[PDB]
Amino acid sequence: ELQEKLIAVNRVSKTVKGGRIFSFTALTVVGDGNGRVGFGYGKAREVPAAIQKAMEKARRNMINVALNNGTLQHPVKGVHTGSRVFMQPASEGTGIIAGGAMRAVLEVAGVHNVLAKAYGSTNPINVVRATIDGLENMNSPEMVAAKRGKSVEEI
RNA sequence: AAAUUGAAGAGUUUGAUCAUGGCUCAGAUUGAACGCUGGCGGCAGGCCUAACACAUGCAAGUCGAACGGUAACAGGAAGAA
Ligand SMILES: [Mg+2]
Ligand SMILES: [Mg+2]
Ligand SMILES: [Mg+2]
Ligand SMILES: [Mg+2]
Ligand SMILES: [Mg+2]
Repeated sequence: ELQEKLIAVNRVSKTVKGGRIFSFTALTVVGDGNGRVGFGYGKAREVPAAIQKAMEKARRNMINVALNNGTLQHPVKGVHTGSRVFMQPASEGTGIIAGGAMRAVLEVAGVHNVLAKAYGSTNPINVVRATIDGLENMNSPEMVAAKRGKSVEEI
C-alpha cells in the first residue's frame, strides 16, 4: 500500500589512474498516500543497485505532514540550496498541477489538490528536499490553537 | 443558481558536482508569406509595403404641390384629314 516513485537517475563519474569510473545515482520517494513521505538517495555501480538502495533509505527517514482532506492547510514556501519552492491548497477537482519532482512527492504524500511551482534551480535532489521540508513545517489548525492556547472557532 | 473558484518544466559549461548565468525547446496567438498537397460547406478576414501615381465607369441628388415654362414623348382638341 506504500506508494514509491522513481524521480531521477543520473550518471556521475570518479577519476583514477586507469581512467574514469562510472557509477549511478537514484532519487526516490515513498509515501503512504495519507500524510507520510520519505525521500531516499542511493549510489551504486549499476542502476538497479542504486534504485534499490534509495527505496531502502526512503522507507525510513520518513516524516509526517498535517494534511487537510487531501489538500494543504495554507500556502507554504520551501527552500534548500538552489531551490525555492512554493505550494498552494487548491479547491477540489484540480488535482496536482506541478513539476515532475514535486508531483511525485505530493502524489505519494496524499496531497490530492495543489498548485505548485519551483523557482531557481530545478535540481531534483534539492527540489524534493525543499518540498518535504515545506510540508513538514506546515502547521495545522489544531497546533496553532494549541500554541496560542485557545480552542476558538479557529478550532 | 452561476458569472478571474488559478500557477508544471526540459536540453546545453564539468571527468563528475553544486551554484551562478545566458542560449535553446514544449504552449497559446497571427490581417501572414513560401514549399508540398488540396473535396464540399457555414461564418469571418483580405495592400501590414509607396499619405506612390492613377486610364475608364460608377460613388449626390431630388421637388412641376415655389417659378416663368416647353424640347423631348404621351395623349387629348376647334380644325387640318
Ligand atoms: Mg537558475
Ligand atoms: Mg563533457
Ligand atoms: Mg499549387
Ligand atoms: Mg465572405
Ligand atoms: Mg483598396
